[PDB]
Amino acid sequence: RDQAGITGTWYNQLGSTFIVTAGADGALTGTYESAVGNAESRYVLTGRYDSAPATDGSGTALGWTVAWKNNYRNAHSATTWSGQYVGGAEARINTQWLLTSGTTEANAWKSTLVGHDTFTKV
Amino acid sequence: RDQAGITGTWYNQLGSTFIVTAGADGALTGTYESAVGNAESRYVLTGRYDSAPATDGSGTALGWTVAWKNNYRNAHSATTWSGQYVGGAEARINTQWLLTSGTTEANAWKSTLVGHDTFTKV
Amino acid sequence: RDQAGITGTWYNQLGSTFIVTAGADGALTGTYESAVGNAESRYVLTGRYDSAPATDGSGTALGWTVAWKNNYRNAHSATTWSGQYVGGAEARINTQWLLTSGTTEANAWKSTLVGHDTFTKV
Amino acid sequence: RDQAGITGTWYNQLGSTFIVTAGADGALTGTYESAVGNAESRYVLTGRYDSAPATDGSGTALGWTVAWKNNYRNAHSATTWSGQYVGGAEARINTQWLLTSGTTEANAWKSTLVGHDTFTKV
Ligand SMILES: O=C1N[C@H]2[C@H](CS[C@H]2CCCCNC(=O)c2ccc3c(c2)C(=O)c2ccccc2C3=O)N1
Ligand SMILES: O=C1N[C@H]2[C@H](CS[C@H]2CCCCNC(=O)c2ccc3c(c2)C(=O)c2ccccc2C3=O)N1
Ligand SMILES: O=C1N[C@H]2[C@H](CS[C@H]2CCCCNC(=O)c2ccc3c(c2)C(=O)c2ccccc2C3=O)N1
Ligand SMILES: O=C1N[C@H]2[C@H](CS[C@H]2CCCCNC(=O)c2ccc3c(c2)C(=O)c2ccccc2C3=O)N1
Repeated sequence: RDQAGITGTWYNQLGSTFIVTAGADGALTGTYESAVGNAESRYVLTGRYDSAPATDGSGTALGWTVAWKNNYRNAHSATTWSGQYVGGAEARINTQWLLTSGTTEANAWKSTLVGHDTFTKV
Repeated sequence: RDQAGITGTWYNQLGSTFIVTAGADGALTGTYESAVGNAESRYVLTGRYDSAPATDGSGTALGWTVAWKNNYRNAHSATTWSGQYVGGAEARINTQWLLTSGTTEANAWKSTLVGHDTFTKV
Repeated sequence: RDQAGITGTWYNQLGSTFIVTAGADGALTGTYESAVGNAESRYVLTGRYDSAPATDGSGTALGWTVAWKNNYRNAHSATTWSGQYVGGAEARINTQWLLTSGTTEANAWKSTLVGHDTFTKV
Repeated sequence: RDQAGITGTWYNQLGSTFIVTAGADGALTGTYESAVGNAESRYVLTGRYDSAPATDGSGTALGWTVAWKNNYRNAHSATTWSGQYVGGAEARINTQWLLTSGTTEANAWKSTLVGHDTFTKV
């Protein structure tokens, strides 16, 4: 599997830092530090990955969540990243993400941002 | 907070069943059973929620992930749901989701489905 | 085809009004009036639809765009709706949408909202 | 405005070709040729852009639609791209997109792909 390939420190195009441990069972646990937004220091993350991916050259599906509350700040929001790990000399995690803020019902139509992050080991 | 409001069994518009425990610290843990797709029985989920939401009538941001591997099937894919819990007499979890499949690099452009699920307690 | 089924006035869950003419060639032209956001009166829309859909009970794919500039306001943003028309006694257009604002490069990560609108004829 | 900056031929990361004319009034018209998918030759596109963007360094919001029917093929689907044009020496159009296929109601949950394309003039 890709437990060893996924475990470690990853960096996205914004300079954010994603530190993760992949468990043998499919668990992802770690911390996230965003270079942008209403965020400071590390936030807990948890997620899941496919611990027995296909053997045909396909990537490894995974996802995780951060709720943007820690001991320093609370942005009343959560981001989920959904994507796939691609191994090899220039390994990457290619993701799309959804960032939902708590809103009133009147403002729920503008609650959710969407974007895409690519994580590398360098 | 909404630990007690979120903890329990939820059902979406497709007939899927979302069983979750909210921890005092922001953790979400539980199981998901999809009424649709290449899925059978329960799958592990994990996520996060805002354990100290705003007090102005806003919803409570949260997200979770399921990797679609269990002891029965492996769809080589993962879904993340990002959304907000809205309390009250007809409590709901309103979500948008991203479902990424592991793909070859040539097919990565068609790796990710997007949709929206509303969960109720009934 | 669904030229006659799509042409006319549609209303979404927010109270917005979508007035459209479907051309024999796949064109969509009309106006949109949003019940929410930094918007007033009607805005031009244009789009495309599948003018020869499948005959197996599938919906009819379509999409359109509004740039949120008219003679009254300019929100420096554009929404695209992507979805499908479903005919019958309770015809609907089920959509997902992406609303991008012009931003500086530093803020591009938070440029795009995502949501979902359902349009009915009533 | 950016009528002259947007008008012309653009290429994305997949090798697709986007040929567009921007009108003084906010119109986008042209053709799209996809390097991937169930697509051959050129397809009509139409969209809208902000013809009076902010002057603070922000990008120019725009969107367009392609229904994937032409004289050669019909994929019973439509893509909308929502994004912003960024001018300068290395001008770009940064987009996110939604690709909806016509589906039966039972399959509507898996009707829509999401992705991101960056277009350059080179
Ligand atoms: O590494 C990274 N960093 C970024 C990406 C995805 S997570 C993100 C880092 C997130 C850090 C905590 N939230 C914020 O600061 C934040 C700032 C502004 C907005 C929101 C959140 C938000 O919810 C929102 C929702 C709906 C309409 C508008 C808005 C906003 O205007 N990748
Ligand atoms: O309760 C629920 N159930 C559903 C929603 C969101 S999770 C979903 C249940 C998911 C169950 C496991 N996956 C599947 O069966 C599955 C079936 C078909 C496709 C995919 C996955 C997929 O990745 C995909 C990605 C890119 C292009 C096309 C495709 C597919 O054509 N809410
Ligand atoms: O009928 C409808 N009405 C609505 C939906 C989809 S179109 C929408 C109506 C749109 C009317 C013109 N824009 C706005 O007022 C507007 C207001 C607030 C925001 C934005 C735009 C925006 O871009 C944005 C982008 C990124 C981060 C945060 C933000 C915002 O906070 N369906
Ligand atoms: O330049 C480009 N090219 C690409 C991107 C965005 S447009 C795209 C080019 C599109 C060309 C016409 N459609 C296709 O061939 C096509 C192929 C496979 C699928 C679909 C469409 C689809 O709807 C879909 C929807 C829901 C679940 C699964 C599926 C598919 O598995 N940028």
